[PDB]
Amino acid sequence: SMSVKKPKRDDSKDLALCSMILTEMETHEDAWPFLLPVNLKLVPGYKKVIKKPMDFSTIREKLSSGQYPNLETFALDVRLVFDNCETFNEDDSDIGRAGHNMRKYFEKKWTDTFK
Repeated sequence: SMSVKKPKRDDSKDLALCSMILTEMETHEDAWPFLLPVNLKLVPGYKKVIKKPMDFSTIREKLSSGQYPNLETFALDVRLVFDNCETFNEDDSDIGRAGHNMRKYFEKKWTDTFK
């Protein structure tokens, strides 16, 4: 509350460390469905169904231009990429499996870097 604060967690390396995580997600062999925005002209149903499209290149641009206020808003966009994937793709598909694999890979790196 006013003039009553928990001890200050060092957040000075968060930007660099989110960048490293994102680099590792970008270079994973199963990243290919997620590297670029879904083409809304060429994929029937995507525009109407997925209210907030997100992909790795859009996260990279937001990160590089100071559009993440803190590490949690960064995690929320990464998770959105996988939530969107699950909304649109069957579990038993190459893309559906890719999204599950990448979500796992992310959540471990997130826990190990920050928890």
